[PDB]
Amino acid sequence: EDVPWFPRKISELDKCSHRVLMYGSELDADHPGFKDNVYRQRRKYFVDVAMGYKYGQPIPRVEYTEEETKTWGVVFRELSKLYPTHACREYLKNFPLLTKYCGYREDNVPQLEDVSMFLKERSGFTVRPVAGYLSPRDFLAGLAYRVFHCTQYIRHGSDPLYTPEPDTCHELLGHVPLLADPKFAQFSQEIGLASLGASDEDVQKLATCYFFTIEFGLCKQEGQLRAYGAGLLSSIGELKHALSDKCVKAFDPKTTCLQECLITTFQEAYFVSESFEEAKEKMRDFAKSITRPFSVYFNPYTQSIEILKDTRSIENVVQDLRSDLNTVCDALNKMNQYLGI
Amino acid sequence: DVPWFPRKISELDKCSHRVLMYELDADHPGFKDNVYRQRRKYFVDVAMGYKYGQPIPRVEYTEEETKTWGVVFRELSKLYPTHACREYLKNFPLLTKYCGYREDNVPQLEDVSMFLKERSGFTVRPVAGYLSPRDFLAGLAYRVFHCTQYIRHGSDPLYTPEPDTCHELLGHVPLLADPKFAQFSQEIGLASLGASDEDVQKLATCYFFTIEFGLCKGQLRAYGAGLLSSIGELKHALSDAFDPKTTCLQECLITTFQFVSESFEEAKEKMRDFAKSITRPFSVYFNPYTQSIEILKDTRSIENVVQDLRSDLNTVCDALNKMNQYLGI
Amino acid sequence: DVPWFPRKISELDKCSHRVLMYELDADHPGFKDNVYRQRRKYFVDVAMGYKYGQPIPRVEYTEEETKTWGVVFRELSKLYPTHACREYLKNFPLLTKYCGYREDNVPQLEDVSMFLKERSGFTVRPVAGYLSPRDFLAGLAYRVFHCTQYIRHGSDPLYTPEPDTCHELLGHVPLLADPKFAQFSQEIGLASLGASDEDVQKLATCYFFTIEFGLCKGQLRAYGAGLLSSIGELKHALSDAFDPKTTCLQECLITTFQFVSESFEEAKEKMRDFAKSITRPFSVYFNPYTQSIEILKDTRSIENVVQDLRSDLNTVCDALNKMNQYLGI
Amino acid sequence: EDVPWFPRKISELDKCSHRVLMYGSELDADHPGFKDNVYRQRRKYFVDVAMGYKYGQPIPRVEYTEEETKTWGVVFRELSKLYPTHACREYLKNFPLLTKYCGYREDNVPQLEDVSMFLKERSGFTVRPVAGYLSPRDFLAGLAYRVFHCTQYIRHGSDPLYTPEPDTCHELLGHVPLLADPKFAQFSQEIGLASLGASDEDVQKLATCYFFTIEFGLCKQEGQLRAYGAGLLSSIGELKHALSDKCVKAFDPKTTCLQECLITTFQEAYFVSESFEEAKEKMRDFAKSITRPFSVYFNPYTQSIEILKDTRSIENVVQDLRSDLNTVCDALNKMNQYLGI
Ligand SMILES: CCn1c(=O)[nH]c(=O)c2c1nc(Cc1nc3ccccc3[nH]1)n2Cc1ccccc1
Ligand SMILES: CCn1c(=O)[nH]c(=O)c2c1nc(Cc1nc3ccccc3[nH]1)n2Cc1ccccc1
Ligand SMILES: CCn1c(=O)[nH]c(=O)c2c1nc(Cc1nc3ccccc3[nH]1)n2Cc1ccccc1
Ligand SMILES: CCn1c(=O)[nH]c(=O)c2c1nc(Cc1nc3ccccc3[nH]1)n2Cc1ccccc1
Ligand SMILES: [Fe+3]
Ligand SMILES: [Fe+3]
Ligand SMILES: [Fe+3]
Ligand SMILES: [Fe+3]
Repeated sequence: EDVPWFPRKISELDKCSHRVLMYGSELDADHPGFKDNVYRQRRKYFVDVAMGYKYGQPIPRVEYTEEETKTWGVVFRELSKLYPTHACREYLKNFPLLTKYCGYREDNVPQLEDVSMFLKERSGFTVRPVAGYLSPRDFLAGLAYRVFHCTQYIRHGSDPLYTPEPDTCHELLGHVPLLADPKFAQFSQEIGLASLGASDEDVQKLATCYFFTIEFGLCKQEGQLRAYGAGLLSSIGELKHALSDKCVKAFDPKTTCLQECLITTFQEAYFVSESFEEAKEKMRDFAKSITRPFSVYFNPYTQSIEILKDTRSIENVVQDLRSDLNTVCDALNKMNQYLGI
Repeated sequence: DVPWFPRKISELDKCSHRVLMYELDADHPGFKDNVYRQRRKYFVDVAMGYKYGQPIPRVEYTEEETKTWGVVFRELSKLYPTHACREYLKNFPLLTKYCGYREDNVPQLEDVSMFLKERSGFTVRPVAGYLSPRDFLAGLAYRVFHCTQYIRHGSDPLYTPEPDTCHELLGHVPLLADPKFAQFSQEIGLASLGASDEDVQKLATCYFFTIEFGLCKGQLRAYGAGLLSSIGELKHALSDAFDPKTTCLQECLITTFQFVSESFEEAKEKMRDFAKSITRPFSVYFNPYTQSIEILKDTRSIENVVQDLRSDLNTVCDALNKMNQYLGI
Repeated sequence: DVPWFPRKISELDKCSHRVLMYELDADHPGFKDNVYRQRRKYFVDVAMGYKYGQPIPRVEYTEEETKTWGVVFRELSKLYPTHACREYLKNFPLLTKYCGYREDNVPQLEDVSMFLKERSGFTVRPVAGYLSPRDFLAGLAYRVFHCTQYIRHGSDPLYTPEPDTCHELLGHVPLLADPKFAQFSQEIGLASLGASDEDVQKLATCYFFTIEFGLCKGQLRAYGAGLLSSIGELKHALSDAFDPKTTCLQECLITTFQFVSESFEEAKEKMRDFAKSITRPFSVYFNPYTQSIEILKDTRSIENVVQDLRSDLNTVCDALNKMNQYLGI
Repeated sequence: EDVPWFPRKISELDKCSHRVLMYGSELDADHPGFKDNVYRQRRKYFVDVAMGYKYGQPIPRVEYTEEETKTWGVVFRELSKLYPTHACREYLKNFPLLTKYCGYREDNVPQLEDVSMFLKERSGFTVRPVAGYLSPRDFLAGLAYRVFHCTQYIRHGSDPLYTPEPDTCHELLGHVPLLADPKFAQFSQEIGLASLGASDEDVQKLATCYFFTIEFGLCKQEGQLRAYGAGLLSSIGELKHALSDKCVKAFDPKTTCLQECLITTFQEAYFVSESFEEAKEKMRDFAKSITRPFSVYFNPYTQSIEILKDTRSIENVVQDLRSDLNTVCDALNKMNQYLGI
């Protein structure tokens, strides 16, 4: 096959995790911490911890500094005020659970290891510390395994409200709460699976889709508009605007991928899904249209990718689907058996 | 309302540690050899030590034990090409390649466990002692196999009084690597969850007659783990049908010598049918993502299963499109 | 490449008219009674006349024939509560209510046919004579049952030389009204399509042992159509297992007296399994909307089946939502 | 149940067919045939033929007059010119088949009985002559059984190009060709099934949806815009405009039902579906949202409606779905068996 390589077992994903195109140690010219050498040590320290991680090892716990904690607290405190009225219902349900089990409070910074075990029990997702920016191919590859790569560093203390870069605050307050949702999780994994062995152009179609959904997504819950995009949750200024008076469009994959992603500017438009079950099924049809010589089936038992290119593997799937339907019948039998319905 | 069973993988630790019997009778050679008894408590102590999320420990290489292991390893091998099912013979060379299965070495459960998880999703955990049939089968529901870390006494390699590492590694593990056998075992586990004790024993008899001692066939081969472990019975078994309702009834004989399965897909669906007859207020669906048990007692839980099955069918459609797309077929 | 079989309901007329035997032997009382022979050719002539899309004709009410019918109708009735499966007893009173099934009347196939189409989708068409097992089973694939319009001679009501209206109406029809029995019969039909002759006969033996003469059971009852027709054998049958592969082998005895089916859902899936063993280059899917046969030999045809099955599952989901919505369950 | 009555067997549909709210005999004040008493006899004649039809009878053949035939010919001739370039691909494939089997030519007018047997073999649909306008409830009820009610009369000969009323030309050239499509057929039946036992407001939501899809629908085939709506096919003036320079919107049920249907005026907007399989699945999700105490399953064997309100009927469906999946496996087995794939 002439197709692009993609990890076919969970252990192979480490290759993706470590292909860092730009390390966190590398600060851009206009960055606030660019002349702060105390800050740089921390960035280098976090990069090193991430580089040391390999599959099968517990996610390392790190002790945050006091100013970092205050920085986290400031972000945590300000965003909390806007969540009751700007966050989606899925976000609201999960967030208190995080306070109880992951130490999600103003004076404490959660550990990825805590969050990972929390996520694995509730939605099957896990987190990995990432040393820096990855190729969209390698990043989305992680999603196929329900693995989210997280930055472990804190934004510069100079201005807590603003960040030009993803940080642990963005990871913890923006992404994690909604990753816990089983339906949101399936939706995320669909984007990942779609990328596997796809062309670069298709990958970046998916990357754009991810950007306007996971990063900046709005969903209508109970007849009202709420935000579920992680970027929106992290940014107070943008979050206000997203749900404010004045441009929203329905989430359609084919239409959405065309748009351009802006880092500095408030986004041109914000897309909407009635539900994550809708987004997952609008993704799984889009995934069919993606060009590749095979389809992919995810085996959660062996944590590997099955390639569906012959009738043998396909029937095997169908046979499985038959047995599972038999279990559905059992449940319906028992339900009639015990409730007379 | 119903007998408690673990609903998360982490809750399974409760099952592993409920050991009815840890303790050797007069017949066993253990009291006779004081040195042997000292080691056994250590292996028992380690099993008690084990907690979920902890890598399986690696034992000290003792050549006397290691020498004993070698005898069993070599002797059983001559028999396998002649008496074992293809699935065994597929997996055994791989065990030699990756889990350091060799005559002079004893495999460490951590190696074996990581091997199984990649191939069929099974993992093994060391068990302190004999478990209730309820708790043992509960592990199977999670594709967790409990193993005995300790090795039999050196006095007689051929004869074994109780299950040992040689039995678990040479009898069970090669078959636990087969995805369909794995699905078959889990069905027995799942069926037991929240069942009446008697239903559980019925299942234990089924398990005994298939997983521990069992045959499949256009030739006849042995797939029973106890058969793989025992040289004499294995010959007898091939020397001069599987229906669960009928099979559960027959008695289990510990010392005296005592079914045919076409394939494991058969044994998995003739098991899943048996599950319906089992008395409980719910059906069970296993969630491999969260490694937990879903209880199907309402329409809400049932629908999400069905919806999931819908999506999986769309993937089947995608595969068929692409197949036509590239081969015109 | 494979033996031709009708792929549309309209093509089935070719099958109906391929009559090997229309013609009475010396043993039959027909030559002896010249009057009886005159009527029979007329019924044979009408069957030949029948074309698809034409309402079944209604015969002249002849009291001699009608009187003969009455004897069979009343005599068999005493036996049925004692010897017939519940499905028969469900349908028979309805036949009395809607198809003018009474002691003094002979039902007209058009009435019977319209009754069956509402309840199980089956229809009946008059057949001129004995058909090839291939063509007869082809009708079953379309849920079309071929019937003999003519009635047995008045000399002896109890004894029947060849199938007649009494046999078709009192033996077959009450069971053709049951949706699951209907699905079961169609499976036999579908399996035969494009099969080798020998596979076809194997199926004919299966059909003979189930549809014509067959029993189901926590009590034992007769569901065979020939059994319902014959007073003596019916008693014998209940007096002092169904596996298709095993069952096809046993010989069919015309004069001498010669399986148990739990339910028809069983007999339908133990039939559909037998279909896989049958040798052909395709599988068959029946399209009830266009009343035609789909041939599954490519991914295109297979996918559309799967997609359809996806939509049907969404309906299942809708039902479950509403069920929770209204009952909180 | 307090729910509105709907036919539960195919024979019960006759009640729906004969509830005519306005007969064809009744001509409106501005109608072109309003003072033509030769025309009125024909309208009354067609109404009478329709009233005489009952289930199980062959659809009566009628002999058309010469001026009617010329009128049909004129419509047939002019519309043929715009089909190669305005019609959808599904329309184009079917139309020649109609010429060969249903006598679809300029000098002949097709008989409903011919068309019905044609449709029944290819997509399971049948036609019924209808005496006049039906309630949207009763009309859609027919679709649930894949039965389309057709007018059998010809528009006034005064002006063949224009008609304020549905006529046999509209039925034959607008509706029938696309009804033959198996996928379009399933789509139509979904609208029908959805209406069964629904509220009046829901019914007219569906009626609006039907209007903007079946009557005035545009579909994108092979990257180009084509018309599949029956109204568009019948009307040359509108058909030109529908695909012309200048307003099109994507077909969404929830959005579409809100719009108003105009008889005289060119429609405000025209909706689009990528395919009929898309429209069917966008309908079947909309059908879930429709309020009723049950779901409906269509039994094509007995031509009746199953009510799914308990676990017994639902399992029975699931069991059926299991067996059909077994057949899928057989096909895949045989395919590997014979082709090694
Ligand atoms: C699909 C796009 N995309 C990609 O192609 N590759 C990524 O590595 C990536 C990513 N997206 C995010 C996470 C992320 N969150 C954001 C919030 C606001 C703006 C950009 C963001 N990127 N990452 C992780 C990341 C990003 C920058 C620095 C460290 C880690
Ligand atoms: C279903 C019966 N059954 C049970 O109810 N509970 C168990 O704990 C169990 C078991 N079966 C086996 C393992 C096993 N392998 C055997 C081989 C031959 C004979 C008996 C065997 N039991 N075990 C594990 C075990 C058994 C004895 C001592 C330590 C561990
Ligand atoms: C599968 C065997 N088989 C076949 O191969 N071809 C048939 O045409 C056929 C048939 N079986 C039956 C009907 C039938 N009912 C019976 C009852 C008792 C004994 C034999 C019977 N055949 N028929 C119909 C028939 C039989 C004889 C005279 C006229 C019509
Ligand atoms: C769902 C709307 N709708 C309804 O509620 N009831 C209907 O009876 C109906 C209908 N729609 C059509 C058929 C039809 N084709 C049209 C083309 C252009 C304008 C109106 C049209 N109605 N009919 C059939 C009909 C319409 C008018 C006169 C005779 C027969
Ligand atoms: Fe992000
Ligand atoms: Fe064992
Ligand atoms: Fe018969
Ligand atoms: Fe119309």
